[PDB]
Amino acid sequence: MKASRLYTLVLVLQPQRVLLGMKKRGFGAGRWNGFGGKVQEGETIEDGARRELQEESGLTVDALHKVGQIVFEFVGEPELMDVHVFCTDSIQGTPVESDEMRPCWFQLDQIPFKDMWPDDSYWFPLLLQKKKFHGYFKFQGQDTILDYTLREVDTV
Ligand SMILES: Nc1[nH]c(=O)nc2c1ncn2[C@H]1C[C@H](O)[C@@H](COP(=O)(O)OP(=O)(O)OP(=O)(O)O)O1
Ligand code: NA
Ligand code: NA
Repeated sequence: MKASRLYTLVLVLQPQRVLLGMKKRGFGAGRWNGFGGKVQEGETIEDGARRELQEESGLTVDALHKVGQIVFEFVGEPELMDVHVFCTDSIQGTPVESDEMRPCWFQLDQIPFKDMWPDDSYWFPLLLQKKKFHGYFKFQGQDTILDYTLREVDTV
């Protein structure tokens, strides 16, 4: 069995658009993603997701709703990424560009799947339908899925 590290991912999803962030620097630059990062000691997962949304995008929110959980496994990495996925309830403020991330709105008929993590093509349609999900994806590198599971659930 493997150890897992906790991460968050937040989708700012409105009726006609979604906010994504383009990673600007380092390895993995050029891909659009939700907002999030590692959970820290002592905070709840939801509070970590709110904190990461603010640090990464400048947006604050009073509350999130949990919509999914996805485990990522990468060839050559023994540690699993356990990603807890949330959708915003309502947002305050404007998103802000940083040196690491550029936020941008996309209409929901222009979701930029080819420039997102490949797994998003599978689970983000469920998120758009207001369904909840559990997933697992094993990657070779950044682009190639070797194995995956995806299941709609009634409780995350
Ligand atoms: N396959 C994938 N599909 C996806 O949609 N999001 C993914 C993904 N793999 C990783 N992510 C997201 C999860 C999380 O929001 C982020 C990874 O977190 P990071 O390692 O950037 O966290 P931190 O910024 O806290 O890390 P530090 O560099 O230690 O500060 O990318
Ligand atoms: Na962090
Ligand atoms: Na991050």
